[PDB]
Amino acid sequence: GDVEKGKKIFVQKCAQCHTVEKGGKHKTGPNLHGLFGRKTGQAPGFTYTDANKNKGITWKEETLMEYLENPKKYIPGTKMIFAGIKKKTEREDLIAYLKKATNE
Ligand code: HEC
Repeated sequence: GDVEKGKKIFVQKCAQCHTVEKGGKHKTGPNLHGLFGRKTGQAPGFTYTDANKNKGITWKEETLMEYLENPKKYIPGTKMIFAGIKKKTEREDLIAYLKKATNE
């Protein structure tokens, strides 16, 4: 994937709702401390819907690569929406970047 690439794709589109290199808190949006890690519903104490809260999927490509296209697509029972990096190539950059971004 890419680091500086998805580093700009992330801080440009999911930066106000997904924190990874800034801290990983539930700021205006949920951080990515659950990305590529087997666990999806990180700390449900945030506001996940009735699925990501204590979900059971993962966040590699097909899991993210799918989500990224359209949030509700992976789980329309979610409570977030944003169709920005739905293209594809850049999408991958987003994942890889994050993989080591929130690995701080
Ligand atoms: C707020 C306006 C959001 C933006 C912008 C993006 N996401 Fe989102 N995402 C949001 C919420 C609130 C949730 C959790 C469900 C809920 O109802 O609270 C999510 C979920 C994800 C997930 C899965 C959750 C997990 O445990 O990992 C992923 C993988 C995810 N979001 C990715 C993602 C990306 C790549 C975004 C930018 C292209 C993005 N989200 C925007 C809130 C918001």
